[PDB]
Amino acid sequence: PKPQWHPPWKLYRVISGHLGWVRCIAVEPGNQWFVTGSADRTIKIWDLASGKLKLSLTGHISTVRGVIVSTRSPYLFSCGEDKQVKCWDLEYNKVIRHYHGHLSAVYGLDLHPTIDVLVTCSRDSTARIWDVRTKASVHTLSGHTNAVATVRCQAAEPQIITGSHDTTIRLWDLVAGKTRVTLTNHKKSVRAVVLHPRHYTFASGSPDNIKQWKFPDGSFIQNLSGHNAIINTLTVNSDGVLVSGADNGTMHLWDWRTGYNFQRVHAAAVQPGSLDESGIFACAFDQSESRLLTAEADKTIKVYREDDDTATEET
RNA sequence: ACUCUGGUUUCUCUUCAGAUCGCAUAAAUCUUUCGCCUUUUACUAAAGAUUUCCGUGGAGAGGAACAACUCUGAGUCUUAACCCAAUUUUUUGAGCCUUGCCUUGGCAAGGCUA
Repeated sequence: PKPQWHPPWKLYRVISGHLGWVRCIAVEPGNQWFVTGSADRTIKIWDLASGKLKLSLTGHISTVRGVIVSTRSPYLFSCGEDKQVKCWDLEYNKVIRHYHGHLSAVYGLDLHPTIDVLVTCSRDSTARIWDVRTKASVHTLSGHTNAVATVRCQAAEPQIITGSHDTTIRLWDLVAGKTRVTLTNHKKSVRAVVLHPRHYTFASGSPDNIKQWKFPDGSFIQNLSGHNAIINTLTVNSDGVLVSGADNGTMHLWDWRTGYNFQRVHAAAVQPGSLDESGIFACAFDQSESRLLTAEADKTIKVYREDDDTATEET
């Protein structure tokens, strides 16, 4: 019945100036600074508090495909097209340590909320689990026929998952040095993954359809449908809305507990004359969900806020 | 002056040493700056953080070798020649009477002495 009065989401600010398409995005836990991985081979750091930037990081051999912010230490985990995934120490204005064992480019990375480990989605299809602070590794995650698109993990029951290009979303149980289950729900390769604040159901998406699965035991949740396009990313916020970024430039906001999405957002972020098909590669919800960082292939990061209006239509 | 207490070198194991410098203390890795450079290992020389070698120090525990050598804190740690006490204690002077209070017993006060 579309309950809980889904509020409309609108724009906040526009940002540009990057030398290449923005592959990844991340934010500080205290909303002090922001960072984005880009196609320009240099790790981008943008402080968005006033609309400003943060710092220009260099030394990545290729475009950074992912980054993470460690809660315990000021070390941002780095992952890029150079197959070298290196957590960076920012305390000295220089890196922490460079992880090894990835046979090909790392498509993703993640950090465990409790134990210290490094997760990676490696285009070799290998999802790297690493005991990290010791310079150690942990275990290698295999079984995906194609490359791993995404990676997610949690300190709860062995929820581990790696989105795979093979159309079967992978589920790993890491605790035993093992796996969890094979998810056949997605009919095509799933390029989207999300973790809802409800924490009950793991979220995922694919260009064919979006697959939400209620876990731990192998249960599912719901099949999100109605957005047909290549799905670049899926991000679930605390208000109950999950924005879905696409390579075509259509970001569809999601009402979830209502069973269907909260918006269909079609907007043109296109930069100056070079445009082509470039869409929004990634997006991030803020801590208070007052704005949404928009990272697009046009090298434009646009935060999104709302005008505080009544609206609340239905269909 | 009596008695109970009762010691030195070496070899291992387990902890601690972001230490007043572990006195004349070596080497490696990475983020960069630089040197020369035809690519690499080596390599020129500065910063920072990550470390290993030769060491080395403190505490506790387990051994042997001369150990019967000596230390130890205390415990009541029992001695006669000769000259001396006018500010501290063994050569050093107190008592009586009267009144009031207290159940008396007793206490307080004043006076008397030679």
